[PDB]
Amino acid sequence: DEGMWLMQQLGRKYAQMKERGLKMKEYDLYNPNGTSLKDAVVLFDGGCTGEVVSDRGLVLTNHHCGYDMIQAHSTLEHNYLENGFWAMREADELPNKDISVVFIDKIEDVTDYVKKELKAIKDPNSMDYLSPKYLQKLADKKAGKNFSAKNPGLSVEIKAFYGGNLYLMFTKKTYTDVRLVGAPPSSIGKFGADTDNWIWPRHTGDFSIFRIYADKNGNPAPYSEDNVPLKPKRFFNISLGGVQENDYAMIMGFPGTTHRYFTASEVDEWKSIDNDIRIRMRDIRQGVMLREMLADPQIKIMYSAKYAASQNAYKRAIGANWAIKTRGLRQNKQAMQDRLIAWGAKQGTPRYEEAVHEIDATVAKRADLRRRYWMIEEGIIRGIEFARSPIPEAIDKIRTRYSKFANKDYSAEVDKKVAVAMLTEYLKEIPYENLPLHLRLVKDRFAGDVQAYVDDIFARSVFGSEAQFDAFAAVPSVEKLAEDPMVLFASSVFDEYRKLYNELRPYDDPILRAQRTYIAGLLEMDGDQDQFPDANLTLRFTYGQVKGYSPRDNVYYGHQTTLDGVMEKEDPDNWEFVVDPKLKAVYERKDFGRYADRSGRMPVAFCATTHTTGGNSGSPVMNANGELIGLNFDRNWEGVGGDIQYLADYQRSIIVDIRYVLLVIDKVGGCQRLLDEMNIVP
Amino acid sequence: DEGMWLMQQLGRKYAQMKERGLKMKEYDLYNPNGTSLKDAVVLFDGGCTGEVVSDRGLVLTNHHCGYDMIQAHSTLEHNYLENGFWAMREADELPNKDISVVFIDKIEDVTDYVKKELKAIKDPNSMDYLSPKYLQKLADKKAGKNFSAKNPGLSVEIKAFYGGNLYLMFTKKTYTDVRLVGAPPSSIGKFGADTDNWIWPRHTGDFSIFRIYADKNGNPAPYSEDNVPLKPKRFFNISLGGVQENDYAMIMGFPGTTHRYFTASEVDEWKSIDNDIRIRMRDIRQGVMLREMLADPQIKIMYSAKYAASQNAYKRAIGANWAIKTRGLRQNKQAMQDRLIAWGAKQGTPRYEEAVHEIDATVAKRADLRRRYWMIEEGIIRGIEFARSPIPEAIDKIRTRYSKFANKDYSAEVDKKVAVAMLTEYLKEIPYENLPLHLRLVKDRFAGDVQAYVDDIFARSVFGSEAQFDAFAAVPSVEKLAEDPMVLFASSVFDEYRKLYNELRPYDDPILRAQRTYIAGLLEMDGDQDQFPDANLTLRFTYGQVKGYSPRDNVYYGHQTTLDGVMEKEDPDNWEFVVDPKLKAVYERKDFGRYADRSGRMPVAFCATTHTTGGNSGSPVMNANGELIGLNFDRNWEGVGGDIQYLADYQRSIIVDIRYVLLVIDKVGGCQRLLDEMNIVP
Ligand SMILES: [K+]
Ligand SMILES: [K+]
Ligand SMILES: [K+]
Ligand SMILES: [K+]
Repeated sequence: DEGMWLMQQLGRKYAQMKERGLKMKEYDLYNPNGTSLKDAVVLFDGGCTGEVVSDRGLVLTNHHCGYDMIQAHSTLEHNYLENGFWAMREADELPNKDISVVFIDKIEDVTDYVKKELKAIKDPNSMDYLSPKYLQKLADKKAGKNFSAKNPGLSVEIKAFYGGNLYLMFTKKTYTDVRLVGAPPSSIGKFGADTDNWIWPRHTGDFSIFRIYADKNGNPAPYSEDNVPLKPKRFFNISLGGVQENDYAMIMGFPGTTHRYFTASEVDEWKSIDNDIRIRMRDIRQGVMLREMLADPQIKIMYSAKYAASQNAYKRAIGANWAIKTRGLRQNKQAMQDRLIAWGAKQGTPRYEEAVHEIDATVAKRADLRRRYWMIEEGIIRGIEFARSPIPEAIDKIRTRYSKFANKDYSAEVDKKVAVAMLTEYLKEIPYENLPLHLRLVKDRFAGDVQAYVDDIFARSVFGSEAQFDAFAAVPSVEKLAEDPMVLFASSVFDEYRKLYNELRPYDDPILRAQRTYIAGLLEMDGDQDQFPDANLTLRFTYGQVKGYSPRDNVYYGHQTTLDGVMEKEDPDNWEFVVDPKLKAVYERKDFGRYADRSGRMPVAFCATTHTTGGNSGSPVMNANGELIGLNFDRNWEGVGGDIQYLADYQRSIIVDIRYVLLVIDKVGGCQRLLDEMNIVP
Repeated sequence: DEGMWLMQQLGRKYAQMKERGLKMKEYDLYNPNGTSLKDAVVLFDGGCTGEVVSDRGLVLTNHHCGYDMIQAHSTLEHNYLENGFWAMREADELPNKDISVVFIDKIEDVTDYVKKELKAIKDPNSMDYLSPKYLQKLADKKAGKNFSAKNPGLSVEIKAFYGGNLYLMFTKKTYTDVRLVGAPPSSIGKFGADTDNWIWPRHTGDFSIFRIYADKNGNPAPYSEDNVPLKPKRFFNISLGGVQENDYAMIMGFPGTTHRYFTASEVDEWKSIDNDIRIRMRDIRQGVMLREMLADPQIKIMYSAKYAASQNAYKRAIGANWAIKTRGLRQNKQAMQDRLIAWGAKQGTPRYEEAVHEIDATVAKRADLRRRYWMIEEGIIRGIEFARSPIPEAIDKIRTRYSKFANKDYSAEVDKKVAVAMLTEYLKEIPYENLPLHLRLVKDRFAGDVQAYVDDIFARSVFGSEAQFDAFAAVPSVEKLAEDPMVLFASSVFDEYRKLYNELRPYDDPILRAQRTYIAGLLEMDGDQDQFPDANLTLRFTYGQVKGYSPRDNVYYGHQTTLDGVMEKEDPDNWEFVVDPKLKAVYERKDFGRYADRSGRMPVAFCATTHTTGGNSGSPVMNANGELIGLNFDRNWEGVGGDIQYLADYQRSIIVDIRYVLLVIDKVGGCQRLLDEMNIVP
């Protein structure tokens, strides 16, 4: 069900959560002064969520969240990334550089304190009410001096909610000694990673395992051999009971951004500039790359990862544009704004309408700039690799940047072909007068011939090939460098990119100010029960049910995938559909232990109507009694519009069944000590 | 449910059909001496099925069955193919050249008569028992002389069933004055034709309408303005009641070929030679074409139809190979043969085992020939367009064939690129000693360089370009013609193709003889109740239920598609997903008359567990009471293995809901006179 709720809103949502099946007492889920399930959720390394799953500090998160650490410890001698990793004793758990888990020790509503302090600011249009610097100076003041002395490992932060109509202060407890314990092989962790990105059904065992280490008294400590496992205040019990269609499910984690309070005009802008441009440009770029990768095996090797990273946000944009076109997103925001405008007229209060027209007017005014901005960023800055060629003892410094640019995955021939297709589109859309200066040479010097222009850049640039770089220096002429067509291209586009960004930047603030007023209206009118605050990287809960959906006429996706699905998808030639041979043998023997359903089918993943976004990677998924039933890892493309409007009949969180995580730990890892330390319940 | 049953087997299947829901009396469906529903089914123009749907001779069949006739009557002035056609009076119904509908007036079991007559044939290995000539001489003898004089429009034919263990005689009544009445626009008739070939869900309104005209007494007559509508003996009532999940459904029509009695060894051969070769070669050819069509808009125009025709059997082979790999087809045939072999040992009868080993031994022996045959047919004869370049007043005759070969859809550059890829694969697989002679020049004259060889063919052939043809004649040297590299290529490959076909041909007869014995065993052992005779282009019935299925883990396709599905798929830029504007407006207004379900959803198509194959295009689909509920038009790719082994959990007939046909006649055609003449019942 809809929304990413504040902990403070639990009481407002409690009735609704019970209607959907919640059996826990409010206090056991969250409370302000004691121990609750909230104390088992962590913010894992800056973005991801994770969860404490034993009384000795074991932490579960996704495989994609732990990927950097597993990769850091991997060698060709011990390739943990391909094979998995299972530490067979606590002493073999691997420390990690520059890692953190944060617990949210305390949350406090400080809206009154902040609005009082904001009264000193004389200027009515100051943006200090959202300034991270200013809010932290308020935080530090409220926490008193000596705070850090009196509270090992604690810190404070104030954040704005509801466009600056509400402020919370969080007290955070940060551990930096977090050690890798367990990871399945990549074939399991990344099963279908690219082809099935944003797809349900899904068959990925997307998990990894860490442990929080600390001092003898549980205080945060920097890494040392004398640190011991944290004995946490609360950890999750692990359910073996599974899930059924319609079962209650809930998630806590740290969603990043949403846009629930867009006006109709911002929706139109989001479609017609941001999404349309990303779609057109990435389709061009992807289409040339693909053609090259198909034609040449070595180019598939060099480019498949740049190809997949492009497709990631491309797919998201397609899905968002689909919702706009088919699910009524613009109309929903139109109705929200017209409701408040009728209401305000009746209250004799014109400021809500004026705020909506201010937003409208700013979006209208910035239109051509924004379009130019997106065209250049999607078309060139991201789209053409040689846009990031180097710009000027110092030759050795230049060589380093050249080497990074023309690295072992770079093909000058692919880059030229990509550039020709992207610039042809860019030049059709951007008129001569608004071009980055160097691109005026297409008309002026090459008579409209984009292939000739791009050919010339490579023919004469000292960065056009290694021998061209080697011959340049060798015999540096400084002199040649100042006329280099690549350098002048690169400089020229980044100069236009920069100047566009600077002229657009100021248009943000009027919109932000009006949103304060807009959201204040909405909340006065209808209250907060069905108007969640936009996500802002802070702890939130969401609740829903275990449920499939219909993607299109006469097709249904159910709520649960199985191991039978993995084997169906098995392809030993494609690295993303490789099946691990120990998991294959488990399947052949039906060696499922107590983790399969009564009918002998082994669950892999499930989906639910919870409301999640980027930042909910690794989030624990709880059942009606708060026991762990799964780990959140993706969402379906039909639901990406849900950052703007939740879609009950389409949006799903995609979740790894905790029974499958246990299976993999047991039968693939053989890591029995990790099951015995968890509290595994019926 | 399984099988394509003889009319004569209706009594054997009757109990089973009633268990599935049939409420008709046996006699009303089929009987030997009176009127039954069988008298409303026709064999439409040689291959398709159709059905009589009024007391004035209206005939329903598929749009793809009627396509040639609609296309024959179409002009740029009156393009009936794009717009549809609706004759607003009987006098405006269009006659068609060289068309037929055949009714099966009588069927008679003549096995005894034929086995008696076969006793004259002295040679035990004569293939006369399956010879169409010989069986027709028996037919004519049995029908007496003067048969055709005493029976206007009647003819007789004998056919072999069950590998020559059963013979039926049919008396056929043939009408040649069959006029086009009604056709939806192609956008409806062919909605998704290519992209959704062999796909369920499906959204195609695949129907057309004809009328049988005859003399004043209902006798067949050649076309004349004095002919009148046939007043048929039986026609189908049309149901408006629709279908629900699990409803009984049945079909009669004219299935072509099946291979129910394959041995395990024939299954392995079918996979590893016929299907593997068609898959590899067509994937190569398709992959070069696609690359070209993507690169050039004019090449997409010229080649999309050759591209789709290749994909048609390619897709079927993929689906068949999928069933072999995942659905146990080889094992089913192994078990059938080992059952009969244990049985025969117990009967003290070794001839069933010896028959199975004879088949085995023939398949083994022909293996390399068959492989060579398929390689050359898929790789070159079908795969390379210039293999069918011309082979030599007579220059004008040559020019005609050249013009057909190098027509407005032919690209020499595409042809060369295709040829290079196909010959590279062909030459890797076929050793020098077995090559068509001209292809030995790749090794011998061009040092392994297939691009140089193919380039030379085009450089020097008088068929390599129009100017090259024009310059040749002009100045014919005969002399140049006898050395022409294309002519010598063409001749060379057709010579090898021919010689392979001739050496393979004789291997068919031992297999056929052993199948007689093999099937005789199977039928002695288990009887005919669950062992249908292989399809042989004769009238058969099949029964099943209206039911969806699961294609893969966690996905379900339901039993019924709707108009909502058409609109979801709408793409005005792609000709196959164009939605007709009158159907679009109908949808927008929900102008569904009495044709939609109680919930306001308008059905388009449904699927059922009946057992169909090629030749069931246009087959009537009946409900429990024999009323028409739909028109069969395709089957799903998961079920194409069903020609060898029926798959209950996968194989479906794909059927146009008769309520959608009525909707289209009414709201798109405006052809009310066609509804008023039908008998439309609740
Ligand atoms: K994703
Ligand atoms: K987001
Ligand atoms: K088909
Ligand atoms: K067939």
